[PDB]
Amino acid sequence: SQAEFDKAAEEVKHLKTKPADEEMLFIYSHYKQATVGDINTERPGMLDFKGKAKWDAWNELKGTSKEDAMKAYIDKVEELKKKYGI
Repeated sequence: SQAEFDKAAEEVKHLKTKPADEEMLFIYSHYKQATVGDINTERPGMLDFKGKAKWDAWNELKGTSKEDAMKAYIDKVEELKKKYGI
C-alpha cells in the first residue's frame, strides 16, 4: 500500500521536541510533494516570519518524483527520530 513514509510523517509531526525550521522544512516540503504534490497552497501573507521557509522549501520541489520525496522524507526523518522522536 504505502512504505514507512506516512509513518515518518505521523511521527515527525508529533515529536517530543519541535524540529528546527530546516528539519521541519525538509520533512514538510518532501512530504507535501510526495503526498499532495506541487505546492498548491501558496506563499505566506501575515506573520510570514516562521512560515515562508516551509512554503519555499516545499515549493523548491514542485515537481519532484513523489516516490523520491517519500524515500528522502523517511531516509532523512531518521535524524528527527534520533533527535526528537515520539
